[PDB]
Amino acid sequence: TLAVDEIIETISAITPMAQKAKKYTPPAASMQRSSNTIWMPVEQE
Amino acid sequence: ALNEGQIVTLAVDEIIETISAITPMAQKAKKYTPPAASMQRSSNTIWMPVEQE
Repeated sequence: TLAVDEIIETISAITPMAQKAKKYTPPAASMQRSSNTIWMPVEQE
Repeated sequence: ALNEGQIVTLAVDEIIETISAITPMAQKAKKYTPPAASMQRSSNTIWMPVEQE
């Protein structure tokens, strides 16, 4: 028997929503102490 | 007339093409050459890996 390192490629996916969503990286030193949660204000009315 | 000469037969050597077929599927099916050590008509099973998950 001869295995032949000729990869039979089988799957191919895509991640549109995840590549489209915005990404945020808050400061790690403060987020360690703030219990991994931060607060953001909302537009005033 | 009654020109009773000597008769011949003539077969010309231009051909009348009749068959013209196309092979679309075999021109799209990709070709492989198996990496086998010895040339044996025995079971030619070549094993190839599948993409990992």
